[PDB]
Amino acid sequence: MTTNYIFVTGGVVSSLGKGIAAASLAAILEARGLNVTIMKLDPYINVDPGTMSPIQHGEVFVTEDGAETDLDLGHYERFIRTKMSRRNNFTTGRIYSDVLRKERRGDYLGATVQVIPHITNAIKERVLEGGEGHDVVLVEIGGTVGDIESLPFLEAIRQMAVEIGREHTLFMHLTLVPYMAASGEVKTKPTQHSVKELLSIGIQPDILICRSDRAVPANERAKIALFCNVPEKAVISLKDVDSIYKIPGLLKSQGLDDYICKRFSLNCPEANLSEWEQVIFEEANPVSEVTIGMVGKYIELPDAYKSVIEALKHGGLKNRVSVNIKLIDSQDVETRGVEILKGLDAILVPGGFGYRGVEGMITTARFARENNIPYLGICLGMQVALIDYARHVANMENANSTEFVPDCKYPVVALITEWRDENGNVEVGTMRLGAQQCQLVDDSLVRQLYNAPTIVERHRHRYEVNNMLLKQIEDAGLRVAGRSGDDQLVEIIEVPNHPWFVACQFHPEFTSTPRDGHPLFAGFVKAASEFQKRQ
Amino acid sequence: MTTNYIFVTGGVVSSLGKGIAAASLAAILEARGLNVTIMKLDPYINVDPGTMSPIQHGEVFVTEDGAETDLDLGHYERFIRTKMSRRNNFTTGRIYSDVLRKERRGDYLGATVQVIPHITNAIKERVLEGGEGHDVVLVEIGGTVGDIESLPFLEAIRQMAVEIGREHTLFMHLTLVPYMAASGEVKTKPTQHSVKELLSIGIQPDILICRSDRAVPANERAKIALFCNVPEKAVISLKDVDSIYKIPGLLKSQGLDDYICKRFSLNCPEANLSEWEQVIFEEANPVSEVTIGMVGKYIELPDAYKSVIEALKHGGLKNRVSVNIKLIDSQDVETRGVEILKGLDAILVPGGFGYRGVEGMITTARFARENNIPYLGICLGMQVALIDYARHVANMENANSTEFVPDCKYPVVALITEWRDENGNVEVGTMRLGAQQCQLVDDSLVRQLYNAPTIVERHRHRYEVNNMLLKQIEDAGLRVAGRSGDDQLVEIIEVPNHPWFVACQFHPEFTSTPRDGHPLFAGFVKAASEFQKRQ
Amino acid sequence: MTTNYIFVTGGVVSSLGKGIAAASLAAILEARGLNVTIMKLDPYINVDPGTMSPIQHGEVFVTEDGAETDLDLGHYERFIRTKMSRRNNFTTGRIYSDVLRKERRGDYLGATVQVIPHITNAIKERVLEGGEGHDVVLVEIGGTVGDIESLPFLEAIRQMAVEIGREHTLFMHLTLVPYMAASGEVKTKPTQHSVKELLSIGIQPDILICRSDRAVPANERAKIALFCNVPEKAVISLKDVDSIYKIPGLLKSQGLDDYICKRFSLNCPEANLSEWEQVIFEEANPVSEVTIGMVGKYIELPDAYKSVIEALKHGGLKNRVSVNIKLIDSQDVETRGVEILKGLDAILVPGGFGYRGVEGMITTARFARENNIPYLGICLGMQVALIDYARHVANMENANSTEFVPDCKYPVVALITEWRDENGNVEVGTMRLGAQQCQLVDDSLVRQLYNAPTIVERHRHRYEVNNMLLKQIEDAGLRVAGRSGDDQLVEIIEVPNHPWFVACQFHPEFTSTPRDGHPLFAGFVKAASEFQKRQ
Ligand SMILES: Nc1ncnc2c1ncn2[C@@H]1O[C@H](COP(=O)(O)OP(=O)(O)OP(=O)(O)O)[C@@H](O)[C@H]1O
Ligand SMILES: Nc1ncnc2c1ncn2[C@@H]1O[C@H](COP(=O)(O)OP(=O)(O)OP(=O)(O)O)[C@@H](O)[C@H]1O
Ligand SMILES: Nc1ncnc2c1ncn2[C@@H]1O[C@H](COP(=O)(O)OP(=O)(O)OP(=O)(O)O)[C@@H](O)[C@H]1O
Ligand SMILES: Nc1ccn([C@@H]2O[C@H](COP(=O)(O)OP(=O)(O)OP(=O)(O)O)[C@@H](O)C2(F)F)c(=O)n1
Ligand SMILES: Nc1ccn([C@@H]2O[C@H](COP(=O)(O)OP(=O)(O)OP(=O)(O)O)[C@@H](O)C2(F)F)c(=O)n1
Ligand SMILES: Nc1ccn([C@@H]2O[C@H](COP(=O)(O)OP(=O)(O)OP(=O)(O)O)[C@@H](O)C2(F)F)c(=O)n1
Ligand code: NA
Ligand code: NA
Ligand code: NA
Ligand code: NA
Ligand code: NA
Ligand code: NA
Repeated sequence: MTTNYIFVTGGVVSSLGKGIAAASLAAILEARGLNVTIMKLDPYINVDPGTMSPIQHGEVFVTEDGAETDLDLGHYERFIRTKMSRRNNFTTGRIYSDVLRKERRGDYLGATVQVIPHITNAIKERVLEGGEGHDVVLVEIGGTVGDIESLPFLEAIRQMAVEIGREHTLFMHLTLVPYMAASGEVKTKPTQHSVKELLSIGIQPDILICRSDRAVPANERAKIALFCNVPEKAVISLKDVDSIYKIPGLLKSQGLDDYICKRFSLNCPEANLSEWEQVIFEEANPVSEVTIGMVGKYIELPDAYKSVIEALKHGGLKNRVSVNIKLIDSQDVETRGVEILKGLDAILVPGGFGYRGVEGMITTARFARENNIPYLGICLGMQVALIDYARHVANMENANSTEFVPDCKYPVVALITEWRDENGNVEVGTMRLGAQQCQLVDDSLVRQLYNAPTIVERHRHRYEVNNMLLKQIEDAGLRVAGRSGDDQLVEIIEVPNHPWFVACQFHPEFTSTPRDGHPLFAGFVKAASEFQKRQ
Repeated sequence: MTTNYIFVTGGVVSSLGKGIAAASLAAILEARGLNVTIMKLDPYINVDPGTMSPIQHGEVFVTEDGAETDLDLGHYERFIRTKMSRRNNFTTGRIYSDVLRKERRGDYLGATVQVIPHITNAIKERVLEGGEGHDVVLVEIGGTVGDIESLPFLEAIRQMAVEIGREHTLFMHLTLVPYMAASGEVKTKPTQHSVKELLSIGIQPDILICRSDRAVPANERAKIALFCNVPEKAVISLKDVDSIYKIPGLLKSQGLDDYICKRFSLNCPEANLSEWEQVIFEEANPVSEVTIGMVGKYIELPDAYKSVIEALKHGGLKNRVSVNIKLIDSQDVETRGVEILKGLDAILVPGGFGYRGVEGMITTARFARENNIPYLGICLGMQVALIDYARHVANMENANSTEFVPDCKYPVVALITEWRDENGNVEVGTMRLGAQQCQLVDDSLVRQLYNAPTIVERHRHRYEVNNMLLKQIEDAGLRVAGRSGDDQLVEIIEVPNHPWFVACQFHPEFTSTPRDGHPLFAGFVKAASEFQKRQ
Repeated sequence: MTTNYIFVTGGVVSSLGKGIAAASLAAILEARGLNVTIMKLDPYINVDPGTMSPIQHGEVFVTEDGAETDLDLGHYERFIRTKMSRRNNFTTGRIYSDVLRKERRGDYLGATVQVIPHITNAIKERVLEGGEGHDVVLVEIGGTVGDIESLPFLEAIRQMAVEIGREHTLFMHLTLVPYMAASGEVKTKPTQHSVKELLSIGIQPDILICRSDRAVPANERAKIALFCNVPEKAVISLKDVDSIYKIPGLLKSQGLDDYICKRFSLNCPEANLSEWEQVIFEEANPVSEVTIGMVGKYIELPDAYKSVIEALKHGGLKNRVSVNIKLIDSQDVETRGVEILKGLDAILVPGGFGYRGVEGMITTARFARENNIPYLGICLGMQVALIDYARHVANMENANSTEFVPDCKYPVVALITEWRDENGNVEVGTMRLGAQQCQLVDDSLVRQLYNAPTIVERHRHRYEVNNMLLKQIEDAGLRVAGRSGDDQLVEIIEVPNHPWFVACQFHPEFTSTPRDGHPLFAGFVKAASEFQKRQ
């Protein structure tokens, strides 16, 4: 069977729901038994998000293969069970970098290297590479139609549609249908103008996804159909919803997947969304409520912790608990003290880099440990927990990471090459990215929760637990719950004299889904519920 | 000095606030002592709105000279004291009608008559004729930039800017800056795309009026300025406000009138908005509250009663009464009965044509009269009041208008040329439009409200009170309060055994302003307040 | 079966060949046995070209039914045998006139009359009415894609394509592919930009007709196809040719009619272009050469005499005579005298209105008569011939038309209602338009040329031969060769003491075709050939 492509574009505005819409449509098609995948084409010049600030861009998502990618690939993995890799995300930067290397080498044989065909050919080659061996490939085009930055992507997919044929390619265009308070009407005019802009680049949209703060009524959908060369049944209402997990159902009920399967001549059973119906049911019917403090250094942009916030929500679903997530600036713990950590049923310290706000997180880890408040530490969260214990239990004064204080006496966290003891004595690829097997210690809390001896979780860090100083911290009562590799690096630590204290080096939020949840976050939210009840 | 033009255009959507923004800016310039006028260019093909139904594009406004115009001219008269005429409003229909007339009789001397220059020349001639010897002329262009229907208007004003020069012409462009709930940000992208659309038509905007449901922050305004070749100070925030009377102050506070006066080299004093501050103060400081029911056949589109709704609010300002306007379908009175007129402090029956919903209005007038509930009838409102009194007091069974039942025994309302008595005996440009003198009767409510023997009000009707059946209705207790012309046509009637029952042929709502109010509406709202307390 | 539409548009420039391309394609489809018609949509505001001067947009063509139309309908009748009528040509003026008429009398029932749907509906109705029960209807859109004036036509045909469906609608778009002298290459960039402009209006072209001063090579056609979403085989080369009669063959050789018949599912035999091959053969194989002078007042724009120039060429085909047409200003005859009529084998004085250049034509008719030079006078050409003979043979000094000198003693030409003799004595819809029967006199040139007692030819004139002064001119030797109607109006005159002197009221050029020729023009060109040899 020929691979089919759905090119997903956005008009009028960004922040429109392109990624969620693509992920939601992919979920419907996977629920019909189809082999589906999604890829994100980002128009920014960064070769990849590896170097990009969480505050500016949102979280850096990590795939099994260790690619640093757009957070949209997080949405993809939470909506479909196809595993994402490097091939599922690429930037304008990547494309120009590759073409420039081929040019400077001499691969183009003295030819003038042009946006067309050289840049467009490089785009098409990466789309085909990502799409090969799937029934349906959804290709999310970042940016807004009419902007300079996405034109090469739009010209590339236009060429692909002609080459491959309209029997195996569809253009799905999102637009904004805004509400005007004064007249009490939703407005199709931006959709009319956006479709003309998309046509002016050479693309006739097949499907229009109308985003609005309410349902787009039949009169407005008919008006959009009339002006845009699109049949009325291919003009789809996608209103603002209180849960994105409802969107697969909303799109199915408007026959979007029927329309797509008809165009692609795919004979497949009706979409079974029973698992999504269960997720929606669980979320709408919590029995208890908990407040969980997320104490970090990037709270000014919540999307910095997209996968963590979702993983906590998924913890709620499995326990039938409504999780109130309180984003707390760790620098406010440094300034105003531990007073701002009161009325929390649990505390989570997520990932981060740089010393700014870290002392606040160390204080937070101490507060949670001493007051028996459920604690989950992720990467930096497990560093500050180890530092807390080293300082305040093992009596290793001013214990720190070499990242923050390079020449500290007790570098409990440091690079493998930097490993030294308190006397400066030493033993006789630094960045860990992507999936790695971790061995769980018998009788550990995590061994019970994961219900297995070994687990596969994803890393994004280079600063490790210093094995030379570990024995002293272990003797002071701290437990090693997980290890990995030949160098037996510490992956998980637990404080046993505590209802629920777990900290891990890996990013468990990256394997959490609404349908399958996550053993660690489910345990954490349960502990939060049990704590809330005891008060 | 040379006449200055401000061309006001709208992008992204209609219902944007072009009329209110133009009127509000004109109010600031008038408060600086400038001779200012406004005109509306409507892209619809109707020669004028005389033929258009109210539920289509709102009320048909009537000027002193009897022109049937866009309701925007109502906004203009409520914001500036410059009186509107036929030359302050014209349509595409009017332009093509005039050019086709000239062409068919041979005025173009065998020339090919073209959109340019013949249609655009006709537009420029009407703009100049309406612009006269004013200091500043605001020219509001109907429709949305990028649509087919407004392109001749836009090409015309582009040519005017070049001819007159940019020292005496400004382009003021309104755009939508919508709020995205999920991201919590207002979006400048529609403004960016709309300005490029306006530029592609040959117009560089000088001023951007950014419409949003909240203030457009400095960052967003600075971004708009960066992409649109517009100075940051010429990017103006116009949020949704609870009162349009506040808009002159909000525009002044951002220096819009300073920018305009600087560009036009107009040395005039700072705007004194004391009159608007007073209107706002009155509105914000009511003493009591009333619920006035408006019972009509066009309530599905409130803009059908734009001037009447505003006139009732002005009535409130003058009494410090907060008027809750309840729009009631007259057909619901026919179905569900008088029960839906309960809990009303007053009843207004406004203008209308056709028999649909009229019997409900006659029932409504009966209820108001019999239960001593304050009543104001405008045009059709007076007809139904005369029919009510004819049927139920003067014992003229099945009394009606010839408009509704042509061959009724008692045509109490009819064309002057249809006037007959109950036996079919007779006496011996029916359409009355615009300002006409009315003589008031010595001992009437209206004589003491207007405090003058004669008044000037505006008509839009052909169906008159039948003088042949009047004397019998007068004997039954109905009072004629106002008459006009050689044919002594009945203009105002009153039911004297009632706290406040007045009904007029003319449209008093067209001469009501927020600053000067209206004697009749002030009296009506006062009567409503007295009934409210009395109960 | 369902009627099929080919919408013919032009990009980049006007004067592109839309009319000739449409007519040429229609000739191929007719040669496949298809029932085919063509209509012209003109974006000018003139209700019809009746009022337009010839020097503006060329000759006013007249159909059988007396419609005054664009000269394109002349191209249509010269290429297909389907007779044109009023419904094969309409203007923006006609559309707005009709919609304004309907609106003012209340046919739209209080609706806001808009470009869409009211103007576009009116366009679609006239296209369908003209399209009738034909197999294929070619719809030529005047103006250039991207201009304001054609946007309603383009929106209308876009809606038709959607409604009727793409199985019965094709978009054929003409573009300019200009030659750059310095680089020696033809440029596809204007085609690329024009197609994007057409797409931005909502129309994807199916066929691209590439106009150039030479063949568009495979590389350029392949490039156009790549950027325009058009199959390579649907990119057609239409070079500048020495004969428009070759165009049907050139389009057929590139498979254009095959592509169209495949898209429309039309099973019809291969086009037999034998009739066109014969015309081309005749044209390429002349035996002798003649110089015919055309003496008129509109020679500044040759298209003023489009049909007359073509009719003379058709006269050449039928005699195997190469006709060198010399355009001579009749005002130059007034200034420089008869000297500029030297070296002419024949003289044609065509139609015209107004006195400017008429005396030069009268002098021209005198020269042709006195020096036995073959003469054909059409309409004004006959008037000046009658005036010439009246003045210089019948001794009616200062004899003239009432059009030129209203109060002349001998008004030999005048309106029927102005008919008076030399003493001022009298007898007892003046505008004659379209096909009218003419009775020919037994012993006349025309009776033996037409070989019938009656003929049908087309009129466009109000000024008639004065029957009151005719008898005196007949006595002086002038022969009446043709008459018509109850008023026995003079249609044809001959000077019998002359090798070939004929002049007619009607426009015989409007019934001349390259395939069937015309008996009068064939005779005229033969007489020219005989004079050439005789000299
Ligand atoms: N139907 C919806 N209802 C409510 N929120 C939604 C809906 N669709 C998307 N969202 C939310 O809107 C935000 C943006 O969605 P998403 O990232 O998919 O859009 P996008 O077009 O890819 O944006 P950008 O390209 O600017 O990153 C997210 O917070 C997402 O959860
Ligand atoms: N700043 C504002 N705050 C609140 N309401 C507003 C504001 N400006 C305009 N409105 C309201 O919005 C509606 C449309 O205003 P207006 O008629 O001026 O717009 P417009 O662009 O001329 O509309 P249209 O093109 O549809 O005729 C009216 O109800 C008006 O009162
Ligand atoms: N292939 C061709 N070779 C030579 N001359 C041509 C060709 N096609 C058209 N012409 C000539 O070009 C001129 C314009 O042709 P035509 O009237 O069909 O164009 P058009 O696009 O309809 O023009 P306009 O829009 O200005 O009315 C005429 O003189 C015609 O004979
Ligand atoms: N390409 C187009 C499309 C439309 N229009 C003209 O657009 C006008 C309607 O303008 P509105 O009411 O603001 O727009 P709406 O389409 O209803 O969209 P919304 O859903 O945002 O309200 C018609 O007169 C027209 F004529 F139809 C136009 O001139 N050119
Ligand atoms: N003409 C332009 C303008 C911008 N951009 C690109 O637009 C991108 C930003 O997209 P966003 O965040 O949706 O746009 P915003 O301007 O901030 O508008 P909003 O106020 O609606 O959020 C940049 O990468 C860019 F590169 F700047 C572009 O490609 N071409
Ligand atoms: N939509 C497009 C299309 C092309 N190009 C760029 O256009 C460039 C080529 O420019 P040229 O040589 O003038 O264009 P040609 O297409 O060959 O047209 P002509 O037949 O008139 O010569 C490439 O670098 C490009 F990159 F291909 C572009 O930037 N955007
Ligand atoms: Na996104
Ligand atoms: Na609308
Ligand atoms: Na308005
Ligand atoms: Na932005
Ligand atoms: Na033509
Ligand atoms: Na080139």
